[PDB]
Amino acid sequence: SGFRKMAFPSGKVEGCMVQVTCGTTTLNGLWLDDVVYCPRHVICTSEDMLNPNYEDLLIRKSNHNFLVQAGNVQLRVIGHSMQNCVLKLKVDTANPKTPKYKFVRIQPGQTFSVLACYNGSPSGVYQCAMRPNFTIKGSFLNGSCGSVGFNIDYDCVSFCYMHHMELPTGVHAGTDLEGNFYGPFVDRQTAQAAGTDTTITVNVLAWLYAAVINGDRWFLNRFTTTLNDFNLVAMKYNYEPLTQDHVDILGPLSAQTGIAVLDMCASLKELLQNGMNGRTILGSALLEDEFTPFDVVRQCSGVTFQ
Amino acid sequence: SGFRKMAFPSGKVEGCMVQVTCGTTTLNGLWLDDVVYCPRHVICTSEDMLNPNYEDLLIRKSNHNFLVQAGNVQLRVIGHSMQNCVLKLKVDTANPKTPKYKFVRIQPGQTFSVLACYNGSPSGVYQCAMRPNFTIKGSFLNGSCGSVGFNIDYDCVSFCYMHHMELPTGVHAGTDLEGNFYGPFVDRQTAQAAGTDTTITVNVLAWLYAAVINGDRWFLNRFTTTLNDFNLVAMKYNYEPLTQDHVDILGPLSAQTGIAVLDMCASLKELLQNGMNGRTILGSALLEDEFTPFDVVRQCSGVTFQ
Repeated sequence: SGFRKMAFPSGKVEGCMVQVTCGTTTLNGLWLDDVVYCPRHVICTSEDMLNPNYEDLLIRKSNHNFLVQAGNVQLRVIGHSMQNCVLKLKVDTANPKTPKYKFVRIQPGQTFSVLACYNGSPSGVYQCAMRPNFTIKGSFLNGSCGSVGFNIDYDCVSFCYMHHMELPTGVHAGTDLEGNFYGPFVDRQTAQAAGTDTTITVNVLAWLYAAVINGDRWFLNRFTTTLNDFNLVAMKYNYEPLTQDHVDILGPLSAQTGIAVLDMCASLKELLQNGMNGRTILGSALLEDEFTPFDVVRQCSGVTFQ
Repeated sequence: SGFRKMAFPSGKVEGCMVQVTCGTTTLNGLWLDDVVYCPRHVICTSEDMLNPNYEDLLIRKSNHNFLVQAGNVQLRVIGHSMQNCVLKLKVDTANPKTPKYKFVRIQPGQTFSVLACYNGSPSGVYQCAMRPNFTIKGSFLNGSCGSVGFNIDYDCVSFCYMHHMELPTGVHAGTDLEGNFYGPFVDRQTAQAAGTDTTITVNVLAWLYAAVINGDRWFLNRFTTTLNDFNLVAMKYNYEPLTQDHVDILGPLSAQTGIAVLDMCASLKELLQNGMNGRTILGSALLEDEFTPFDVVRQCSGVTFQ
């Protein structure tokens, strides 16, 4: 029993992190077989970041201007290429720790693990969600750019995120591994607005089912409701609307607990309109939205990986 | 900026996890150089667990009754020994992934990372604290016994915990790596009471400093107080008393923020006697006690490891 915000084991990712230096700035890169991926603003100083012309800056640099280091071993850059916001540095050695991997673009509301790194060396791992406004609420200090987010299918590592920027509001923004930003952001030190953030309703419902599985049942109410009527209430409290696709996804949890999805929505509706009144659920005084329905099934059934 | 409950990178531990089978029961073991460590109740069936005589049971077993497997490779047991609640299985091969390691016994209120495993295979990693009543509030399913807790000094892995039992109340109990239980517990399926749990006051104070560092300052109050007067209030709300040793430990955080330790205690005292009144701190509606002062300095300064 019990429920924790669990991250994926990081071993397959640790062996791929390198340090990349181009001038004064140093950040992290990802070393898969014979290519190193890192944010393109590694070629910028602090002055350039205010208004950078990346094509013009890249032309000023050469292969020998990039120093790639893994622990105490140096890598020689044999070629360089810019793919939209990522730099691809081709080196002479294939990484002998390269895992079975995949590049994927995730959707908002999905979760993943972040390996926070400094100077190419890992500091810690934590689990987070992609917000509906395409930001992440992370923990990044100076020099952590290039840290990656990932999921693990049993033997395959799916890389989904590379960290680039801290916005002036203190939230974080980045790209997929093809270098396309999540959200409307650009890699420039200018004021940038993120949209209104909303709570991920299908994730809250999955977490309520996890609460039931673990014995927290006081919130199971006396009512039911319709999907159209639930969404009306949810729109008032900045919750995202529920679709039939979300109901289908919650099917397995409904069958395990004996509680229909629309019945659980009735309990949630009452939670929103009246609060939790000084009581808790799974140790929390707030409603939690960074577990997906798949996260709950994984943790409650103990799936393992390579 | 930002603050997350961060676990240590797990790579050095993943390479040490094995599966141990003795009859029907299968659980996890820890493979360091030529020894495998696992809970001794691996030799028990469900019937034996109600009233086991471990010495008598162990004599019935032989070296060939233990099957040790790492992935798809089998290990041959060359000898067996019981050290108090752990079994030490000597095998014929030294683990070539053995890291620099140490065995340590931690004190209540200290934190560590848990690598949750099933059938010798890792499922996830999370950070937790040892409660003052020597339990842990974890996430363990059937077959997770033998999972270990650890900290990482830069190049050294300090193993501090092995999971053994889920108590009938749903909290978890285990031993250090010499097989001595934390707390008053025994490895028998009988009702066992854990003491009153208390909140770890020095950890709450460290987390308030982290809140200030990240810009949450609304709780900084108008008062000060004395250590004797603070402890009187803290004893009423089931907080552990503060000592001068705890004040000395908080020194660096006080110097970074300009806020004396006793002044922060005055803010905490007011938080306890009046609540947080529907507001949050670092995203939480409850006071958090699973970050140590060292955890806060590590995360706010970005120390890295091997």
